[PDB]
Amino acid sequence: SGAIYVGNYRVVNRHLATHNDWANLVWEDSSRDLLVSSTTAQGCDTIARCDCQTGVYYCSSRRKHYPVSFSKPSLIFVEASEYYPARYQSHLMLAVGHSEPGDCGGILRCQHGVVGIVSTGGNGLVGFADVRDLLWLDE
Ligand SMILES: Cc1cccc(NC(=O)N2CCC[C@H](C(N)=O)C2)c1
Ligand SMILES: [Zn+2]
Repeated sequence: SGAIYVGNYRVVNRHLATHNDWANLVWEDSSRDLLVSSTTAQGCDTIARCDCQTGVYYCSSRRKHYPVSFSKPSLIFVEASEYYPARYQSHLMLAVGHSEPGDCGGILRCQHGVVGIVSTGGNGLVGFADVRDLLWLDE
């Protein structure tokens, strides 16, 4: 679990979004596994605007932060689940590192701020949904 709170927005994995999130929907994209909902309180997370390929992510299944080199956002095939059929998830970045399903929502950060959130994993790999291109989260 986990979310990004920036201004009046909450960013979560679309597969983990609650009834509240859907009832206060701003934007959702199944192909990215992202959903943004409106909030009443202020969010102070800073979103990174960059092309960094190194950062640190939070891994709840280990209660630890790990440094990673990750790939540029791209279309990567994702195996079927109780949330989605087999498909290409876009805006996805992979890194070598530990992850388990409950790790989704853990934040990936670089020196410039929040980069994305854990969305996929398996076989010694961890996949992050990029949020750096969503420039509207700041205005
Ligand atoms: C982080 C992690 C580790 C091991 C396994 C998983 N499950 C995973 O990748 N799935 C199921 C949940 C929805 C994901 C998706 N974005 O389509 C696909 C996650
Ligand atoms: Zn950066």
